[PDB]
Amino acid sequence: DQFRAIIESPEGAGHVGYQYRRNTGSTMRMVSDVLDERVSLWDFHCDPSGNVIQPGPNVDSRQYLQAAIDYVSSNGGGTITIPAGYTWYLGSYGVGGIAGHSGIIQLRSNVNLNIEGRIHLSPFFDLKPFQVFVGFDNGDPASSGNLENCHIYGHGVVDFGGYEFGASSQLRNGVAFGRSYNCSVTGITFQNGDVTWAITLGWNGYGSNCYVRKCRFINLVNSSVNADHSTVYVNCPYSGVESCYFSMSSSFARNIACSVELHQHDTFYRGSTVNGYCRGAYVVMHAAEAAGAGSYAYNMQVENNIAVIYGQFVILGSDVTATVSGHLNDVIVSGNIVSIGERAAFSAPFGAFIDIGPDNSGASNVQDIQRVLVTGNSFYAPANITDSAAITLRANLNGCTFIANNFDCRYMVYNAPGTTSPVVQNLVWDKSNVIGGTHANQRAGQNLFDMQFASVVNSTIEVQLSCEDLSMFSCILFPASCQLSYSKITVDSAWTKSMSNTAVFEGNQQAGANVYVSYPATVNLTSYNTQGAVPFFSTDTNYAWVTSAYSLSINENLDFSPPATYTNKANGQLVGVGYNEIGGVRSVSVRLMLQRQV
Amino acid sequence: DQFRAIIESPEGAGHVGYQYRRNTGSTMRMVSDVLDERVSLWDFHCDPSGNVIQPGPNVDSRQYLQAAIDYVSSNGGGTITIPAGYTWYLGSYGVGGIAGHSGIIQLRSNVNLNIEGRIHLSPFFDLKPFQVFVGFDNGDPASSGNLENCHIYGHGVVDFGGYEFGASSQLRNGVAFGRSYNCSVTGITFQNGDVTWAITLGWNGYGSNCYVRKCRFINLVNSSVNADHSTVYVNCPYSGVESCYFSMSSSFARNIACSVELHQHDTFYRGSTVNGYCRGAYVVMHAAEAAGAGSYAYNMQVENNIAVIYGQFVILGSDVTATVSGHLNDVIVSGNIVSIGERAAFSAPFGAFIDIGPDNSGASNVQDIQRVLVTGNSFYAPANITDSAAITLRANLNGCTFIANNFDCRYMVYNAPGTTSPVVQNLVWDKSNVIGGTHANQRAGQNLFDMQFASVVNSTIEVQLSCEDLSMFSCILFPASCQLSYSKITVDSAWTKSMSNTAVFEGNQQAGANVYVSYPATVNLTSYNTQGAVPFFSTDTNYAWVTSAYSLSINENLDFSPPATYTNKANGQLVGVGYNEIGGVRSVSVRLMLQRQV
Amino acid sequence: DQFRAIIESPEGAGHVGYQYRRNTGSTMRMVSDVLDERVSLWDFHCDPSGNVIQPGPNVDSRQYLQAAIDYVSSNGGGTITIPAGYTWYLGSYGVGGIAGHSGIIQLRSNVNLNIEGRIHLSPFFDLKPFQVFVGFDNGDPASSGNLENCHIYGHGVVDFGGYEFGASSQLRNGVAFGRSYNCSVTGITFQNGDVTWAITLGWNGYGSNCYVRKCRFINLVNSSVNADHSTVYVNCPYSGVESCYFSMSSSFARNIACSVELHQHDTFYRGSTVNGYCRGAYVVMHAAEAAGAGSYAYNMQVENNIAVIYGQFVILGSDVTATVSGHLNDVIVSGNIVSIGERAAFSAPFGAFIDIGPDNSGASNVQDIQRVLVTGNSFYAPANITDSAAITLRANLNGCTFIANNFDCRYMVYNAPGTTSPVVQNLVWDKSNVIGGTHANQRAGQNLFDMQFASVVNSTIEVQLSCEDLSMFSCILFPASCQLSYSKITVDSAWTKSMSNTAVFEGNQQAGANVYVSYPATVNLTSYNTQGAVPFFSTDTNYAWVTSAYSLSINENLDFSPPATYTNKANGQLVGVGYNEIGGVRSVSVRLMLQRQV
Ligand SMILES: [Cl-]
Ligand SMILES: [Cl-]
Ligand SMILES: [Cl-]
Repeated sequence: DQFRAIIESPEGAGHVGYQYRRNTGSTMRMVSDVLDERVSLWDFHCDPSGNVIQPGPNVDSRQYLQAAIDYVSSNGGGTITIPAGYTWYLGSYGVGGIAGHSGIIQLRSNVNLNIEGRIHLSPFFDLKPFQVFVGFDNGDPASSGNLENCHIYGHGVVDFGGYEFGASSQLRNGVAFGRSYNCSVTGITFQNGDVTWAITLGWNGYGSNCYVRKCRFINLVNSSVNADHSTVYVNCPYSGVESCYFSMSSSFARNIACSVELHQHDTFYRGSTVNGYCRGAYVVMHAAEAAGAGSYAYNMQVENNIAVIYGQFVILGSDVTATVSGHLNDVIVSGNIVSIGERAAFSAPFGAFIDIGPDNSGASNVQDIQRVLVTGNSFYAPANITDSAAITLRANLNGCTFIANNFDCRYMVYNAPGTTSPVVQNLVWDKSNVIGGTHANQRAGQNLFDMQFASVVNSTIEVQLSCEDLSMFSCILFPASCQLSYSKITVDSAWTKSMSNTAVFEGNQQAGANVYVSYPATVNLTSYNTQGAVPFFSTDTNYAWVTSAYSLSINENLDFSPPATYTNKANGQLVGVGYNEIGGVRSVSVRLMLQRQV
Repeated sequence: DQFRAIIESPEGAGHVGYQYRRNTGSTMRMVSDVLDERVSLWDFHCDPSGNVIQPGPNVDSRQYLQAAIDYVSSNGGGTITIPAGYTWYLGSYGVGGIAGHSGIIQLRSNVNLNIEGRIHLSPFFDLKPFQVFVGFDNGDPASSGNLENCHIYGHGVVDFGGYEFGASSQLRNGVAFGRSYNCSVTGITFQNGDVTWAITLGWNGYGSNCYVRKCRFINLVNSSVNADHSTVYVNCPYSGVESCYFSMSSSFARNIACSVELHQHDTFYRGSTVNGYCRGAYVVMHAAEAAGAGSYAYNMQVENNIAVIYGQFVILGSDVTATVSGHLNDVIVSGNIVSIGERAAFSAPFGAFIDIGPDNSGASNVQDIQRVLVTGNSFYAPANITDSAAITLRANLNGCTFIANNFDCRYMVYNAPGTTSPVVQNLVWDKSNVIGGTHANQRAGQNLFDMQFASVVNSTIEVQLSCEDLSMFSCILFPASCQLSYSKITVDSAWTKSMSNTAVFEGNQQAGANVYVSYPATVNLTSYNTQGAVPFFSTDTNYAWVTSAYSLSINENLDFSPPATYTNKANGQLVGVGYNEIGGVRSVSVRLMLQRQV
Repeated sequence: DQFRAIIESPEGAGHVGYQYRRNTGSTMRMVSDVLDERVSLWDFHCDPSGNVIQPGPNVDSRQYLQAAIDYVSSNGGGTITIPAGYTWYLGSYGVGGIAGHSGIIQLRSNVNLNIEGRIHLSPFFDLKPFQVFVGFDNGDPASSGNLENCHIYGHGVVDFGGYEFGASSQLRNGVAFGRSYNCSVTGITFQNGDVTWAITLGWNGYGSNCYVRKCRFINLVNSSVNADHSTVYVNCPYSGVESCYFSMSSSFARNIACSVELHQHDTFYRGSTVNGYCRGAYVVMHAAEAAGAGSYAYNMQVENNIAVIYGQFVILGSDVTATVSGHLNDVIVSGNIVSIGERAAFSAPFGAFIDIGPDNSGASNVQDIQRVLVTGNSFYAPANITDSAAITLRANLNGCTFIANNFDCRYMVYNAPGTTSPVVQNLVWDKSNVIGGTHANQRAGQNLFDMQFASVVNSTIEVQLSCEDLSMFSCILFPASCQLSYSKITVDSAWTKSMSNTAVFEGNQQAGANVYVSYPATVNLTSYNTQGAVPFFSTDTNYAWVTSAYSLSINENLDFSPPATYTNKANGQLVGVGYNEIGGVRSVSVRLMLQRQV
């Protein structure tokens, strides 16, 4: 039977006619033509005889998936389905350009992957480096062509097989898109591994419009060998992460894992949830990555995320090379709800909402960070966590503005004494920042705002308490080593009546010509003997810098009243005019708001 | 013709060969194999003879859809398409585990539903309870297995057929995912019903990563019989609702319908639009639902939503059982634009942006709600709506912070007199909250901040007006029954010059040792006869609590000037030193800012 | 061979049997039936003989795509795939109802387009108007039926072919959905054109639930002929744009292009990135578009966007017709990070974060704009850009509230002198707005807040500097032509000690009965000769409006002290009681905070 032979052969479908819904106005097609409108891994997952091979732990599907990608690429692109209901194992490295990146699969432009099933790494990869999907087409990224219009999506899973790193110097990634333009990962679960990154977008600023959306990243650090982990590394502009879920359960992740890094301009991290990580996001301009999009990381957004972390939520940085200086500016951090998870004090990296960090080599004098707006966020750390701050300011800062946040942690501004001595400019802490009381009574020997810096200039710190904490040493303290100029420092009187110290200037810095300061203090006064209007003067002479002061105490006397307001004198005394109904020298102790130029 | 018989039989496609795009490197497949890569309801919507049955109002498609789900489940999962261009009717209950939930269809793990057509409930369900899709596999949820990786998506519709409830005690749901992990509904329109919920995620904290995105919910309450409605009920952590649309047209919905409830930690409600509902979202930790994820609802986000409602936007709550206490903390409500739709005063539940509500049995002394941040929202209620407040504070509150909102409604803080007497702690109303003027001139006999509580502690109320309203009785009023301690209460002077009362303390609570207060008042003063510096004293003796006061009035005199500032005396008089150019007893009425410890 | 003939004919697939995965419980189907579950352009892209035609620059695919849409529509809807790996060219106009709109393709209800390949306009369209996809079904939109449930999505591209406009009066659009309900565009790249709009949603308020998500719009303006461009025009309620990318490279776009317009209630623009445009979004209620959804545009959201623009970020407007008055209210602008790109001063439309604009004919006295909340945004303009303002207030304003923003540009509030004279009501500029220092030293002859208005009422301007700028003429200036009443104007003293002018009232408006003002000034005082308590009086008589004043200077004297606080006298002098330790007339120059009713 000749016709039988033709129909049963691989060309059979090309001899069965078809017309859509019997529409005589439709194209006269062959069944093969219609089936050709889709493509799956099954169309390439065959032995050399063309007989299909079933996937499984005993089968390496790499070559077949590569063949599919290669073939679809040469036809101008399309979408390859990785079928649901099966697990497809990868058990060897790819070859060519991706070899230099320990690549398994090479992605190609215009070839999308619809992962509905599961992709799983075989034991071959135990203790070895790997990059599962690689978009570079040359071992030297600088010589690589671009990856364009490559989208990975579906309800499927990329499982890294649980293998630990073999050595800390190794690198592992899920999707390394390369010099990627209009590439994305959507809907995929990345799980069960010990990797450096799950997804990297771009290369040294080369790339654009790359996005990670609605993905899950689960348990991607599992050993002490893993040197560092950032789940999504965004290294091209006009790119970002949205509506993802990141979770770690390993102890090690709490010390080394960060959910996202934003390294280029016009990048974002929004609407995501993080649990079990050390850090939320690094927002940094590394000068070594400035080739593709310039040396300025601007228009950076971290918004509307939810996190439980053990270290720092947002870490800001910038650094230089011999010929390039990195700059970070125009950043917004807003609408995030973040808490330091339960842990012993000092058992993980210092808890912080914002960290101004030193560069990779520890340099704290190379940063150019400014025009950062931190607003409308909530931060919480349990009362026992001494190492928790709204901002750990450890390197030079050229500007950061805090407005309308709620910070409930040990410190508001902090830098460790005897460590770095940052130069701080344009730090603005608005009075609308609400300071929570979880750490009330835990602050013996501590300063709420601990200004351990070389210098502070053009800065504003408006301290507003909302409950008492009589355990703290001071609300704000400037060591003698910290220069302060052209700045405004105020401590609102509410909840401070019983505090011994409110603002402390160990170098008498509040006397600066362009320092604007106000804070409460207790002052002893005596008067002359005169009946009628009579001056009261301070006993002490430590007020030569005071422009005015006013009473914060009642006067429990009938026969006299001290002045409501005071100026100073050349010798450093305060002086005001009170009233003696009857004559006599008076002596009183009063709580005063001391003011300088405000 | 033997070959003809084989080809025309159901095994025919298994005898037609195919090779993708004639690629000799591709798998030699049978047409049947390629068609097997997809599956639709048509593959199971047949009579016992295997002859296809057309769907319609006269056909019950339930058994066929169940057969499809069951079959795909046993093959490890996949996606079943519910074809476009047809309406598929359901007209009977399912059986087994879902029977205890009035279930129609039982969902199974890894089996997704791509609903492109319409699913419609037949009259069989009129006046009866139903749950359209159920993920539980046992009548007892505590004994049920988990539903994993189940996604419902598409451009289709679930139509509840418009049937009213038969009785208020009945329950109705669209998708009850059960103990659901990685389940979602995306893109679907749920419409035309009288239901309790459209979608429930999780069960008593069991579940994770469940999401409702880009769905529409239209007219899901239509009768007086419906007891309660919440469109999406989120009862598992790490789950949420994003970019949905909720609309009701029925009068009944304005009294009973809420768009979302968030019941577990790390849940969110963002970027959605609501119209015609009573309420926006309940954000509550019910102790009875604490089994799967603990008794703390933390990291709760309500952000960037748009709403027109008739009752309350966000309702906060927590309650206890005999052995479990619920806690709600670490909540952020921000970026929402909300208005109370046009309605007569008192014709719907009391209008509010935030409501601190009593539990289901009316208890107002069981709540543990704190660390709530409400910032950057806009709220509006038409001028006639007496029952409108920024916050209705009706049950115990342990903390809530308001910063940088615009509230344009009748009351800022309100609790009805003669009802509950909440214990309020850590209520912070920052001065940056802008109080709109829509209700100006409508406040006869009313207090803008009506502090009808048992006690207020560690709280801040900084009242800042932005226009005049001389109709109000006071800006803030504390009844004698309200204890006040360790708190800051201030009324800015702007727009208050002509107000008879600014802050009113009916129990003289402003005299508290740790109360920090300032507000304007008019005070009559007289002076002694002395030429030169001369004291002025208040006629009245109601100022024993005042630490200082200063003039808010000009002095229209040449021959004397009253003091700019004043202290007090033991008898409760104010006293200051003014100046008589010429002697004579003086008498003046002055507007003063009265201050205590500020 | 009869059977061969049947199988090879277009009816062949209808004679090959199939049963899903050989399941005897599945439907006995024909291969044709299964293939009929999907449909693509290939099923209609054939010559009259039914022989397929390959697409290309030489082939007009319009008629074939229209045939596909028409056919699928008549079957109750479905999704037509536009295949990947091919470019489909359109080279002629459609006919019928869409002819009046220069339409190419007519969309139909329930017919979705999955664009995976590329759609490209042929040279036929060079210099001509066109609307690529049109949802109207009648040349007269008022007589058109509705377009419902039409979704365009995929990884594909709509390329406008780079053709310039032939004339400025022409119009061009990508997708004009018409009276559109539940329509959307998702994932598509629109590129390479000179168009008026890329996408229009709704028609004069008719429509609902239309969304543009995850789309890219690249280089859609390229000539001087193009009169105006707005990429997405939202003209139906309950609709919006989310997570899109907009980029222009042409010089012309910097002068005429806007990314989005929001024209109806309950609309939004969120999470998008814009580069190279003149403007971000117009948020306007045009009375001429009030038919479908009323004359009020309320619940308008512009949130969490990132932009580099050359003109104005958000432009607010409303206008009237003979019988309809437009109103704009209940708007929120928050979480946006925006910068004016590098450009010469005055080389593009005046840089602004918010612009209150005149109507299309230049009218500035027809607007009804109120209840606008601008919070938590960051705005930056390089130092050379004189024409940069937080708000350019050029038309009547009934309310706008600014809280917790960071504005780093030349002006905070600005209107050009000698142009319009707006009536301003309910403008609130909270003290929590942080004023950046990029323009410090560039403000010679300029007023930071330049209040060039006819009148200001019920407004608040709380100026808070965060660094010095001694170049500016004043912090705030009211010309004599600007009435001011029932308003609060304050200038915080920090960074102002060396300023010659702080607040300037050229018409002495600070003396108003209901004006609440405070600002620093230098005042010369002399005293009487009296030993002991002694009055000091100002030499000048310009303080008849001052209610109190206090010292902002130290007293570098031992023998006397001036008063800490002052009142006034009828003749306009300040007066206070100081102290002469030793007698003698004293003369001092002091910096004072002058206060009126605050
Ligand atoms: Cl200084
Ligand atoms: Cl107290
Ligand atoms: Cl006035």
